Amino acid sequence: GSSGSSGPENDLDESQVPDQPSSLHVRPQTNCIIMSWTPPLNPNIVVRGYIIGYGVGSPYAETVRVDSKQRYYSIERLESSSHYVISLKAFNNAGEGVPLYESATTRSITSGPSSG
Repeated sequence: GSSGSSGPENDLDESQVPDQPSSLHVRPQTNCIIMSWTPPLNPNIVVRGYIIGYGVGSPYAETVRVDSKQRYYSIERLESSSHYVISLKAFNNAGEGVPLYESATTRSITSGPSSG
C-alpha cells in the first residue's frame, strides 16, 4: 500500500472488488514455484486477500486463498518438467475482481535444459 496502511476500512472502497495486481512475478522451480505480486494501483480499495489458482495445464487444479498481507506464495509439492498455470486475483467483502493469469513451467531434475 502506502504510508503504512494499518487499520480497518477507513477511507477505502470495499463495496467494489480489488483490481488485479499491477504485476505478478512467477518463477517455476524444480518441485516448487514462487510467485510475488503487488497491491492494486488504487490504495483506496479494500483487500481481504488473493486467490492463488495454480495447476498443471489449468490454474483450476489447486486454489489457495491468502491474506491481503501475503505479497508472495511459494507453491511446493509440485512435479518437474510440466506447465503450471498460475492465476492470482484479489478478493474482498465484495467478492473477486479482475483475475490475473500467468504461466510457469517447472524445471527438470535430469540434466539437459534444451535439445539444441
